[PDB]
Amino acid sequence: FNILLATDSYKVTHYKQYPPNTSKVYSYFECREYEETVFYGLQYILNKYLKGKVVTKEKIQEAKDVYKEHFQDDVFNEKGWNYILEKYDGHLPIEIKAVPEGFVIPRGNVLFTVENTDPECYWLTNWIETILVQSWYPITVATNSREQKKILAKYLLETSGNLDGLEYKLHDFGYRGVSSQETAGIGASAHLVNFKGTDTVAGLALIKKYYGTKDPVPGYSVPAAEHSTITAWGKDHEKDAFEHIVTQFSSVPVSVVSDSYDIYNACEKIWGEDLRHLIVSRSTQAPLIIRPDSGNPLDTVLKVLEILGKKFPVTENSKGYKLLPPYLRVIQGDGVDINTLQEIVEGMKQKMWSIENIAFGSGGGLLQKLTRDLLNCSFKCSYVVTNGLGINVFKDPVADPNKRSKKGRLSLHRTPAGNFVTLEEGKGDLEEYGQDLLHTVFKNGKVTKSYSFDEIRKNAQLNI
Ligand SMILES: O=C1OCCC/C1=C\Nc1ccccc1
Repeated sequence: FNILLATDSYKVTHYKQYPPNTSKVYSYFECREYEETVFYGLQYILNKYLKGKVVTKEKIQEAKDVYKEHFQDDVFNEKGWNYILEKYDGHLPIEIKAVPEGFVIPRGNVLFTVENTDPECYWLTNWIETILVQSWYPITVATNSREQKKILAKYLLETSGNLDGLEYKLHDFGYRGVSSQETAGIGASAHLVNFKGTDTVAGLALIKKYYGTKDPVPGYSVPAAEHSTITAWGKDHEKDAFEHIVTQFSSVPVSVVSDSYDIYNACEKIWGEDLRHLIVSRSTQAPLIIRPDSGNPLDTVLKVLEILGKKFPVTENSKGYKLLPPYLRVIQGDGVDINTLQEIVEGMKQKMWSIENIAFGSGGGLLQKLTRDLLNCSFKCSYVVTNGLGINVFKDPVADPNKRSKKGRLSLHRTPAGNFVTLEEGKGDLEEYGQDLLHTVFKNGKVTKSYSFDEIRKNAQLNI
């Protein structure tokens, strides 16, 4: 990894563009006006890419050679980078102040600030914008996952009277559906801020290495079938496949994909009749989890529940909602995103089915179908020092008032009613509000403040 080659190309030319005599460039990150965001992921980026000796004579020579060919000209700031190498043993003369990780902040508030600590390195602040802006992804995954937890919490409480099993209601199936191995780990870890069920193993190592938990692992899974383990038995032997799998995992929960040929037939005739004797004998701690995987998500769920309700003893809970026996549950793991999740639980409630009957699996919808535009995650310069005088800087496009940026030195405060406010133009220096919620997390190549994954989880908790 070479930090000199980890920026947008045009940034290589920006040191020549700033006003002459600029000693300080101060920039901030916000999710511009999903009403609130989970702040998560910066700690991973600081440790992996920004801390320690990030500059070497070899890295400078390597970058010089690449940029000479890439621009077909000598534009690369070799003097500036050689200065950091000689003066600071290749450590970044940068200060990063950030809100604590797991903090739930309303939109349009400062989440972190970046500034150079040496006047010669005025250009460094925005050089590292590209690396830092990538924190949009764990922020958005964590925020979207938490919003789905809010929907599940609302309907589980309404249909059952409690939140039992809530942290296992949305399982991460997204490993194959993401753009890379690195994305898989970052995304899976952001989902684990809110839930405990994951199939994306990559998230486990990332948490252990960069955040840490008191528990041996942050996430869990159970044995489950896939189309290949069912279809390898042959079309006429689906019953033999099901019997073998539930017998191999007789004492643990087991999920079985039942839609290879005909989901309604598997529920009614295979599970509901032929293998019913292997289901009713199961423990409350080892249910069979029927998994539909195609068709209209809501229509399939309701039809599967009506079939199961007629083949198995259904009870009515204290809220008047239908509950399957404890050895039988359903997992819907196809076509699940925040919109369809809401349609399913609302459809179940209208048909008097408790949310305790169902769990969800989400792949692409959870980890890939998200962009930086969803929460409007943006990094902009708000303050510069030129000829020793500080000036408030901002953009305000005529055609888009929503793109107007904040001015001057920023701070985040608790209001008297306990909400959040971002103070602009260094107004935080007037002690009219409490202490600034931003802490120095990075300074001069060192990580100065860290959070464990348990602290993040506590900070990201729902109000309910
Ligand atoms: O069905 C299941 O029930 C619960 C345990 C995991 C599981 C399925 N996992 C999965 C992973 C990646 C793609 C598809 C499914």
